[PDB]
Amino acid sequence: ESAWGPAATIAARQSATGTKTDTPIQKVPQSISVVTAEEMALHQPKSVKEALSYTPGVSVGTRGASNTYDHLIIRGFAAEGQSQNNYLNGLKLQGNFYNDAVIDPYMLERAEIMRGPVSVLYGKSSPGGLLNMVSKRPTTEPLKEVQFKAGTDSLFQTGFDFSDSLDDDGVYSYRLTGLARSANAQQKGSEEQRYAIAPAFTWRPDDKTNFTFLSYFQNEPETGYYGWLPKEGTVEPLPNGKRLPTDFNEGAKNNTYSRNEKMVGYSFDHEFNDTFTVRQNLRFAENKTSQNSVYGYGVCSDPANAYSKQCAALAPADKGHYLARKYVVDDEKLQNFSVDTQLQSKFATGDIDHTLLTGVDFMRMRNDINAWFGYDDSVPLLNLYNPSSHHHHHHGSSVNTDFDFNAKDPANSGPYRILNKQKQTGVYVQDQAQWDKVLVTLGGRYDWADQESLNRVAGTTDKRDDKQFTWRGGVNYLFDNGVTPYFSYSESFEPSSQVGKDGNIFAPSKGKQYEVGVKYVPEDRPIVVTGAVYNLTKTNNLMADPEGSFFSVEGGEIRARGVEIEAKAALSASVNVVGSYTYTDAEYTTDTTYKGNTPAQVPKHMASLWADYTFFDGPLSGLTLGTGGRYTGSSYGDPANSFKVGSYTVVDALVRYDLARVGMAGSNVALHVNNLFDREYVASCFNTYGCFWGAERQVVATATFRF
Ligand SMILES: CO[C@H]1/C=C/O[C@@]2(C)OC3=C(C2=O)C2C(O)=C(N4CCOCC4)C(=C(O)C2C(O)=C3C)NC(=O)/C(C)=C\C=C\[C@H](C)[C@H](O)[C@@H](C)[C@@H](O)[C@@H](C)[C@H](OC(=O)COC(=O)CC2=CN(C)C=CC2)[C@@H]1C
Ligand SMILES: CCCCCCCCCC[N+](C)(C)[O-]
Ligand SMILES: [Mg+2]
Ligand code: NA
Repeated sequence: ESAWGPAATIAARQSATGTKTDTPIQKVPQSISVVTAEEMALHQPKSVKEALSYTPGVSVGTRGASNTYDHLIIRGFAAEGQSQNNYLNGLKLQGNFYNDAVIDPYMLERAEIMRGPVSVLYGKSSPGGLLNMVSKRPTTEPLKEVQFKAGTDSLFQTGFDFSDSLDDDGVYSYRLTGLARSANAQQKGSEEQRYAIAPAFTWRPDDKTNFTFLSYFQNEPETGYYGWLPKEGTVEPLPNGKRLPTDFNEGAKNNTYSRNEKMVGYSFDHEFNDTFTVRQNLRFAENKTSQNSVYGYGVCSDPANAYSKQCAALAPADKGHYLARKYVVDDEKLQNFSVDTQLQSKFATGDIDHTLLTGVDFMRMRNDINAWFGYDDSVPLLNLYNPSSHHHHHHGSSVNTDFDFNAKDPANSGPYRILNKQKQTGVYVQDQAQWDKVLVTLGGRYDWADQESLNRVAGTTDKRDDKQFTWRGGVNYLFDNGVTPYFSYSESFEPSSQVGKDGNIFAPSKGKQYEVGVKYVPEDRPIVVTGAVYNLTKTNNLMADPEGSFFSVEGGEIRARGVEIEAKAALSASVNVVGSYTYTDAEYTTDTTYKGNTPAQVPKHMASLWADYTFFDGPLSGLTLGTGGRYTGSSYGDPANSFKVGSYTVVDALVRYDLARVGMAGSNVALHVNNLFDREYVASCFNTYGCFWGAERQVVATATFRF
């Protein structure tokens, strides 16, 4: 019983993000996780970020209390600059600079994460993995849902989800999902707002043809907090021995952040006969973003402010409890088009059944940037001596003062105007030959990644075309009792947008991974358990120039090797459980400035476990009680490994009551509380001047009704 029970467990056994063909998870020679709509509806995650919380190999709350982006550090790696490596419907949501798009989980059918190299099917990519969200689609049966949310910090949400067939044979059906949300962010003076509508339409002329129109529109007046805090006053105590309170805000009173998303496309598939099927995926999007932001830049005594006049103008002991600040003014617009066409050839060679995949992937991205950035001494200073049992106890924090984002002094600030172009075209081939219990996957892909940046201010143009090749091979020995052992080799590549000492675009970095493991996907039991160990290596990483030159040099190499185990299974008819453990060994293997160091923000040990319980007996029938905990190990807060952010464990709880016992079947009411013990933690730090307070205990009531 209960939607998220074995019904989800099993549905989650299938996926395509691993092989670009509908394969059962144990037949995929690579690490992959799946979270369902029922699952997401139970936990009510703020973003896809949380939705993946009980998955191994993923730091998902790195930025802490911020929700602006959906950045994930998978297996200790991320894309250059920390740009999202997020996919939607098999097509990438390409972004640039501060222009990345996000998707509300209320518009998703499910989310999936694939670990390690994946270029063999998607082209240029961060060695570590990629997230792939699936848009909600028109349903077979009717759906009339309205949802109401009320929570802390003045969180108020209201949305709907409607799906129906236009004819009685289902050849014509739609779906319309929309939500309105507004709330105050953890940090004083920050707000969050969002309006999203997803129009979808399906067309099934017959039973071997499907064309579904997928669109999304989202408007966000205010994005929320995305600032930086010094390790001094967060991880470590201030000279006065106190700390900045979790709701502290160091930006202007007039800081502003907005994102605009518009996209249309479709998912198509046609089964010609018994040996041929073809599917194409296309999407076009125009997204915009803007901000007027004052961010922190460490305390005056931080090396980063060695050249700060305002900073030196203070007594040597004050430099340690004064915060330096810089700013930015950004305006961006980008259009992104994508099409992936694939032909599936099903056949065999006597006991050698084949599944030949061959297709072409294409994409182009254009992002126009017009920003302005304040450097040293471009904005005031803040005397962090404001912890006190006042701003902690009483109104945790006092908003700061305004700030002139106009009249940009040529002395302390400057303009930034860039136009980036990106184009990628790849062709791939992959066969899945199963020889009765001996499934073997082997494929390849050739990519054409071409980039071109125009510096409107310098009147300069940097360009580079790359030509790469990646292949993957693996074998799964599917037993018949459940236990499915596997292993595989995999490659990945990622072009560089950086320019070197010579004035050229660095060569692409590459991903090399060896992984072995076993998967338990028994068919007679609603349970699934996995475990794997891997050795993933990225090469030609950009490192400091051997002789300090302001420019970087390639050659750097990093290695990440670890163990991941995931487990999901129904223990009774009312008790479900989910959990995983992650052991990550990330290390600098070749770097001028570092070496033997572990990159920042990546803990060595990671773990999480969750379980729920529903009643089908007494007056407490239909009552669901669930709870879980997420543990984050210690991590370094900078490449230099000069200090360390400590480990933490947050607990979440929910009480759901199946309102069906009042006649309203399919409707229910829930209460969710995050960080129950309202712990206080520093999520992570990317450096000494870039740390983030974790999320402070939240409480949300959710009334969802089905007609
Ligand atoms: C490869 O280096 C990347 C590391 C990422 O990771 C993080 C977590 O680590 C750092 C930062 C990160 O975000 C920094 C950061 O953000 C700073 N500002 C950037 C601009 O806006 C305000 C904040 C920042 C730093 O000093 C930062 C810093 O020291 C560290 C270690 N500003 C300044 O000193 C000031 C006062 C002005 C600079 C102006 C120009 C415009 C920039 O020089 C630009 C040409 C380019 O150099 C960067 C954008 C570069 O980006 C790319 O090359 C690809 O672009 C992206 O992917 C950008 C992007 C970053 N994030 C986190 C999210 C989305 C997009 C970053 C440095
Ligand atoms: C009909 C589906 C195939 C779409 C092919 C898209 C063509 C993109 C142009 C390729 N190239 C970059 C080499 O000019
Ligand atoms: Mg090349
Ligand atoms: Na295989």
